[PDB]
Amino acid sequence: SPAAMERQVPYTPCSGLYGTAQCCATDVLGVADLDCANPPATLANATHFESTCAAIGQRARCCKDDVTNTGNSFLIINAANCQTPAGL
Repeated sequence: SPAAMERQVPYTPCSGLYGTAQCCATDVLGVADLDCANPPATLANATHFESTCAAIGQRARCCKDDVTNTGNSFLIINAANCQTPAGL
């Protein structure tokens, strides 16, 4: 039972470098860039957004360019630009 219904553990995935968590959908053969789209929701923890991405077969990543842009949603970026969070 959620006896911790009154306690909420804070969990922030990536900050400063990318500051934006999301799922990067890799390509098939023409790999080079991954379609990463910002997932609007309250990431309860790591296993939460880690699975939210793996749902379709993706993974939790962190990229840039989605900080200085209020409209940070869908972007076209390099796979290297999105580095997996440490400890994930």
